[PDB]
Amino acid sequence: DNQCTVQVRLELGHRAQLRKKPTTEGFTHDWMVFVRGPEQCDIQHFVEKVVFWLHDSFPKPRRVCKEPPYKVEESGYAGFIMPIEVHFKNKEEPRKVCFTYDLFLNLEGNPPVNHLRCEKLTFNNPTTEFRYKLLRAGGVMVM
Ligand SMILES: O=C(NCc1ccc(CN2CCCC2)cc1)N1CCN(C(=O)c2cccs2)CC1
Repeated sequence: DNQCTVQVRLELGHRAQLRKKPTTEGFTHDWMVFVRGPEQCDIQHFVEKVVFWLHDSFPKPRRVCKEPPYKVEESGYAGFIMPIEVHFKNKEEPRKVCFTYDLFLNLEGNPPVNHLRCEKLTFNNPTTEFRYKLLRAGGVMVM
């Protein structure tokens, strides 16, 4: 008599623009990648940390945000595939979800890049504890 499914939403995104002039290092672009909730949700209730796995070419390429904003700001010269791990305040499975984020840059004279990726997470029969956190964050029951 106690089955329940709770949906929460995540937004992954990034912005990238051509620097007026390259940096010293010949970095041509500024970019920013993030994880956030939709308007008026606090994903920090169920998200323990977000880990952004930058290209090997970056120093300390494992970037952790343990609280909002969940984001990395950098300059560089090339797009790459970025693993993003979102770790949950969950005692049981699933403990985290792993995205493969396409961090692409604007070439030539293309406008700046401003992309959003909307992810719907479905938790089947979460524990009492974690269920609270999902709801506190503005998660929704699906019966
Ligand atoms: O833009 C960068 N690298 C991105 C990259 C490099 C090479 C490749 C290989 N791609 C294969 C197809 C074309 C390029 C992917 C991504 N970085 C890495 C180098 N870099 C830096 O060394 C630093 C920044 C701040 C402190 S040190 C920052 C800029």
